Amino acid sequence: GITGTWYNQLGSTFIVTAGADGALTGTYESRYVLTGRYDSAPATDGSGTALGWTVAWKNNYRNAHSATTWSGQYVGGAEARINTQFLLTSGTTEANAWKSTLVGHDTFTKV
Amino acid sequence: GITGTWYNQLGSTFIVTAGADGALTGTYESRYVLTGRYDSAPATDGSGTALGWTVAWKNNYRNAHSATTWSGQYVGGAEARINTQFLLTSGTTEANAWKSTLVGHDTFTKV
Amino acid sequence: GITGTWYNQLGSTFIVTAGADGALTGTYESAVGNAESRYVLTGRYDSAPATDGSGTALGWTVAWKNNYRNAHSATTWSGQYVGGAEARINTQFLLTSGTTEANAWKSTLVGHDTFTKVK
Amino acid sequence: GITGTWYNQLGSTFIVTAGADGALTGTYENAESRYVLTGRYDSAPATDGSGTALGWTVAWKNNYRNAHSATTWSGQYVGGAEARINTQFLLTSGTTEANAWKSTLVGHDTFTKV
Repeated sequence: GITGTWYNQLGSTFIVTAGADGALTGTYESRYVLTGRYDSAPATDGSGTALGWTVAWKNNYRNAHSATTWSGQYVGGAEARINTQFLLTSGTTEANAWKSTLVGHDTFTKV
Repeated sequence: GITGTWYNQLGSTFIVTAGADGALTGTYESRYVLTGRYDSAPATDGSGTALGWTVAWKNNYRNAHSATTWSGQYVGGAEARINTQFLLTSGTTEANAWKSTLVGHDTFTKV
Repeated sequence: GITGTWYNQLGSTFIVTAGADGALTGTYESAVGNAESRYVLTGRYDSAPATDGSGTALGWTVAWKNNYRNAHSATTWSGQYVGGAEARINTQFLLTSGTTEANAWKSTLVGHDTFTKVK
Repeated sequence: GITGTWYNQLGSTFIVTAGADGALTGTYENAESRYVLTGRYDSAPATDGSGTALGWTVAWKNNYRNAHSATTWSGQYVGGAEARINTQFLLTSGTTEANAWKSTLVGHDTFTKV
């Protein structure tokens, strides 16, 4: 139930393919390459499915010298969702290294 | 460069290949598949190179039902360093989700 | 505006007073974790925030020791108050447990809490 | 072992007093660089060699300056010769709703008696 199109509440879109080898591949909409990993054999006791992915914010058109990683879980059901916390790291000089990383969270629905 | 064998303070071992257009692939070590991305065209001003990667903690011997993502930057220097912050998420029930995610930091060197 | 009784989405209660010195004092009751009854909190807040529609930065700490139990840990919430039709305090938290050096790598939990004046 | 003066490696200092029941009060630092702190610590920690859980907050406003922000530090004290306080922090800035997603920085810092 992870494969498909997911939306957060701020207009972002990601299209992911969940591989039988536990790979997560896809696109984060401009448009960037996404890549990560998920638990391909989760428990069936009500627990969600742990997963994570990364996007580096460079494509053919632009480059923000930064990258975001999302760490969370997939919860299936009537209203399937992916609940995440993220770290967004920017390339800084070592003087500014303490202020390099933002932390936040985001929920995705199949909306 | 980024490509190489890296070690953290706790003795972990991280083997990466940095690809031509932003891919990170390799193994984390009990050896697990990692995947990520990096800024393939960083600043020329002394800024570091932003990157991130994910490991899902299942292999052909163990499954902890959890995933860790690392977000950081590569600093090229006399000692080349990769400085990160990580999020380790565990599959929980949604009543336990509040204690699902650990946060910490890690520094890798080629030594 | 911050002074009042606040509840999170889990049923916990946050009774606080915002003083004029930027101080925050009060009591926290958690609905989850190793805890029971009330614990003391203290923190700080921006007593003169920007006029441009931004919110009010604040933070506080609870050490989870009271007369009923000791979880050997503390939590800090960091966030901002947003005054509006639906007044709300949005935070992120760090919960640190005392550990030995060996497991300090797993001493800290991070999550996010939203508080509202209506339960 | 907590009461006193602590230093990080980026040229910052805090002076704390740890009161008998888990209170922490002090200053984070010239006058224009001085700010008030307050937090709590576990006043009856385990004797198993585990550290002492603590946390504190500084809002970045004093009599001269206002950064419209607050940092909370969450961590543990470890006694001994190299007495250390190991923390992770969260630094939140007041933003607009639109930019709340970029309001909070996360990082780590270590404090020593020397």
